Amino acid sequence: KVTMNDFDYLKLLGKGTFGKVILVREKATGRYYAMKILRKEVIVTESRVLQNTRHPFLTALKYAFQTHDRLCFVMEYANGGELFFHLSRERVFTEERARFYGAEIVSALEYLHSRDVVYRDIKLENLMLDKDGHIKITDFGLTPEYLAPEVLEDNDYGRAVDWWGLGVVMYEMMCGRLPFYNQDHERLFELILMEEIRFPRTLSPEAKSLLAGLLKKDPKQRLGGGPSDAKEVMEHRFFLSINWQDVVQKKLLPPFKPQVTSEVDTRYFDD
Repeated sequence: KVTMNDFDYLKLLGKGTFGKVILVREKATGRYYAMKILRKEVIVTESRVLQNTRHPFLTALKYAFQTHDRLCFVMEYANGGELFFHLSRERVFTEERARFYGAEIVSALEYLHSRDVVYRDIKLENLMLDKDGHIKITDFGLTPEYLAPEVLEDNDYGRAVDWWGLGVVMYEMMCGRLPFYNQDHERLFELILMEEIRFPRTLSPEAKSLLAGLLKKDPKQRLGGGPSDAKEVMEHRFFLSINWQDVVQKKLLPPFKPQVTSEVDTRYFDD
């Protein structure tokens, strides 16, 4: 039976209209978890659902307990730093390195959509690497929001919004900047809805193929927006060199290995 006293506080990871995420250390073992603390006063589709959903690339919920005035979710913490971090230390990634990540993500999403669960939060800030270089889709923010257009026009969060998130994420990866990184900012609502996303000339025609498709404004048209869901994305020109079985098996080799001895190495815990 977990309890506040079973953990040591280290640092703040994130705050919010919902609560906050603390970086704590389970006092018994010594392992590190991220504790999501929710005001019972502020608040379902999050808990329970994500508690039993296990997956190589989805962060696992280690313990779940409640206080008399709050809800706590002690969850596993990747110690390979955050993708956003690494990406900025390189401006851009390789159409393969991207692809590596794009594939672990695609796997995570196929799983979730099979369980009839829409992630809603696939975005660069929610991505971290584990001690080995394998992606870990986290559930929180540690940047201009890029909601799917169907979310903007009809507050509609179906499967398709996960693919849009995918696309916007890979686009930043192979391009080093958001589709509309320079135009003001308050221009977003109108841009995302009615502006054609443009791609760098220096981009493999297949990669320009993927994005062009992960970013279709009509969910019905988007790549992965068809009844076949994740298959369209797994079976896209861009993803031929892929062993979708090797993915979920962590069989693939991360094209970059973070610099940490054991998961307990706490170096990527600063800036």
